[PDB]
Amino acid sequence: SKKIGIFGGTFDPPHNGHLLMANEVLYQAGLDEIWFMPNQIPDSFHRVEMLKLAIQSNPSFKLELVEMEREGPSYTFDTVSLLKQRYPNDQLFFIIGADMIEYLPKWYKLDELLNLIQFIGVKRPGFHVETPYPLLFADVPEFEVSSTMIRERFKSKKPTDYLIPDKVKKYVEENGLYE
Amino acid sequence: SKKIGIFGGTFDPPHNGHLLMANEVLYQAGLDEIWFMPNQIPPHTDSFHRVEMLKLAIQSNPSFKLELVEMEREGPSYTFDTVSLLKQRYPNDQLFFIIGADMIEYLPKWYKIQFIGVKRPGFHVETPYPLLFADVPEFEVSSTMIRERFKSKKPTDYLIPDKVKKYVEENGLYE
Amino acid sequence: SKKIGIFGGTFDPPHNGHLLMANEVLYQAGLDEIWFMPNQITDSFHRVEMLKLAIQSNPSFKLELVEMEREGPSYTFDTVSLLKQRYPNDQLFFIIGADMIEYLPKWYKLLIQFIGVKRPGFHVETPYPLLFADVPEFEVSSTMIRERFKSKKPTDYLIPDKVKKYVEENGLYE
Amino acid sequence: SKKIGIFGGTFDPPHNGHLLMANEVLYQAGLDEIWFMPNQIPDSFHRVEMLKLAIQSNPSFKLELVEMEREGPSYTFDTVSLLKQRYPNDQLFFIIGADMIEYLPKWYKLDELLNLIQFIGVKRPGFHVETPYPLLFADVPEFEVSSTMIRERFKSKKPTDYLIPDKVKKYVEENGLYES
Repeated sequence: SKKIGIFGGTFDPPHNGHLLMANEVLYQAGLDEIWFMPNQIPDSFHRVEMLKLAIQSNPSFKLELVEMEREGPSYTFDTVSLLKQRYPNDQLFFIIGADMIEYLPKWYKLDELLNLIQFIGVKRPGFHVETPYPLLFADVPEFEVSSTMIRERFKSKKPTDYLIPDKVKKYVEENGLYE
Repeated sequence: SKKIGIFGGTFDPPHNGHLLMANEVLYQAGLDEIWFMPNQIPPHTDSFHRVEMLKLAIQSNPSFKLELVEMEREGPSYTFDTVSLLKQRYPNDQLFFIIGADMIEYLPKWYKIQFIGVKRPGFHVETPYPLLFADVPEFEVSSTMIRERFKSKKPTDYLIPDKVKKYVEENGLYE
Repeated sequence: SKKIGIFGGTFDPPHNGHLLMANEVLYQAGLDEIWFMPNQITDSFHRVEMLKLAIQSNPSFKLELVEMEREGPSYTFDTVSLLKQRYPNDQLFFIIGADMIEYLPKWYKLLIQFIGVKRPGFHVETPYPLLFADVPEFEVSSTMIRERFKSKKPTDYLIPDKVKKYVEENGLYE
Repeated sequence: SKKIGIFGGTFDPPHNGHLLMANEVLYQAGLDEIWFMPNQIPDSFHRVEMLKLAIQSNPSFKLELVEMEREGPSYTFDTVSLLKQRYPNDQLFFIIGADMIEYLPKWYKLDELLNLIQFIGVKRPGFHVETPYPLLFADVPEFEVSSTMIRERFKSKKPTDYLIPDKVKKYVEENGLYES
């Protein structure tokens, strides 16, 4: 019924590069929704709140907090397996860099995962990801912004305009984050 | 016990981007050798050809080696994947597999033997894995791009080793 | 005397790449204002309206139509000359791209100064004692955006929503 | 009679990125030769010897030392004017980054330089260049290598394999260069 694009990350904090990549994959892979799935380290409520603010304006974007759950999964196989059990009627896709598995030799563990859920490999306009694997590709325009660059900019008091949503910036300032 | 970097790929043909990445991983990760491992499709460029071009591409580098374990996974009743057969043959060595991290900012914990990520210098990557990276200078060259060049008669200089180009020519490969 | 960054362009349409580059030059080179200067040769009117919308939210950005007033019917000034003519005491900084090649030639015999823009980490050598602004890469252009509008592809996160809104209701870009 | 591509740089030292770019332009702009023109110091002996070594393998690559001459030109207009005078029957082209002039407003001093000689703008595959100016364009695969990175690698004792020609590395190490 629904084509869901699983989009993982730290989103510490979420930024324009995240929104851009998600929208491009959404359109290019003909998906219905993109689920922003924040990972967890064994703070979080701040990441959850900045994410909600970042995605608000895009009806096609959702927040998936399965990894935040008590005794929740963290390994992709487990996380994807649970989501498949919760949404058996939907078609799930997993987003990765198109080059993540380019240099790997034949590996059953990888194949098991690739057969569990349809992988979408993100790459820059043009460019070829050789190595044969079941993969849907999505060309996304390069936008060199990262959560780490953003954090240091806040710390060093450098501008963040056009790199992060205004609402995210406002939330960061009000909560004394990345000081 | 040696530190070995495993480099999978089709290598049709092998190019300077392959050589560069392998060498950077080799020194930045403090490894002893890099093993180039040509893959093969189930009959669905010929392998002996890709293997020959590889030998030529890595000749000049002593730390580079050709390994054909993916070409010998088939047993009379059981078939190993490349990773398991390698561990079988070299149980005492430290095998490092290479993971790309040049397109996305985050790397998922998709795997439950070590890994080395390769990204462009300056490119920030976050991941739950305590992973060591190798900052490889960007080199927008691929086998696909190279094949198109041979076919369309465009230059290949500085993109592929001269000996590999010579092989392609002496064997009429790539239209 | 202000420190003014001159930002030439076709801006049809203006996009987030333009705003980001301007903001970075503005701050990194410690300037007071950045002047977006549409070249003349989409009709000027629309490009001018889209530009106002694009820069509105940023106080340090200004629209300057001097390149559109270079004709005084007997003599035509080039933009640089009319600017010095109008603001002789201000410090005018022109922006030079240096993100494709390693070297920047001494092509100009140099009130007028230059600022180079390149990706962070990209090393540039030049005989010029030039200040560079490290602008994060953003692979977006006007041409690319026009094509997306024409083929009904997304433009979200690439251009300001107000610019997109203006394009749609004015039936611009087919 | 000859279509020449003027390729300026510090070439301190020359590396594979230079050779690649030059070959691509040559082919893409249908040129006959590419002239590597070392810029005047705002020593040179070593840069010149490495350049000779770097281009030896390509018959289409030539060395142009006009900026090295006593009382020689250093500004593009001056340099090009002298070269056009020395080679009146050939068609010269000047190589620059395609974005060099992308952000400049109408300027006659630039127009004058562009009419003096045909400019070629190098850029990455795809990605457009707005630029209300002549310019012939040449798409060149991105090869993230520069003379700065190389020098730092020699200093830090990092590998330079596949980044610079063997003969160049040989020259650097024989003359103990860049280990500052």
